[PDB]
Amino acid sequence: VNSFSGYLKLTDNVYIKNADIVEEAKKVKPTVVVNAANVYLKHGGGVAGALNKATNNAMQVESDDYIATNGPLKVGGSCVLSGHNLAKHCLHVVGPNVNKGEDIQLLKSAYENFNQHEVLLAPLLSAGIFGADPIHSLRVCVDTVRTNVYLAVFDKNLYDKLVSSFL
Ligand SMILES: Cn1cc(CCC(=O)O)c2ccccc21
Repeated sequence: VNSFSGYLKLTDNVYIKNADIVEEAKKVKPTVVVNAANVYLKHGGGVAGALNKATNNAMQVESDDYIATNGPLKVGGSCVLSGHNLAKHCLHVVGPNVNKGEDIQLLKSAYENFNQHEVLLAPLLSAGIFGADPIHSLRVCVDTVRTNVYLAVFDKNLYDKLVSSFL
């Protein structure tokens, strides 16, 4: 048993809910929250910016030190950093950004990072301003992730469309 509440079950291991991932993380304090990051860990806007804002910029400070030491991530790659006040850990995962012309085939590689963690709270990768089709992102998630994933869908209308179109 875990502390996630109000999720709809999509498969054996994937759950979904219309929720603000920031508000969800604050309530659950999951072991792992997934940040939909970029390779520079520049949390300007979106989920990245919203999680970073909720940490009072401590996520960005930690991320800048990580990049100064290690250099940028790969598209499709990840790193584990602190969860600050939101979670034990934050798994920063880089999905391809369609609005920058990155290969959508890298989405599967991005989701494979989730398999290193038994339970995660996550947004849909490569959605919103990354320009991928969220329906596709959910299909890749279900077909790639084998560990238990709790997906927070912010957009109400999108949530309803993801559920009603899910095969
Ligand atoms: C990766 N990513 C996912 C989302 C989540 C979309 C949603 O749950 O509605 C998002 C929103 C704004 C900017 C980037 C975003």
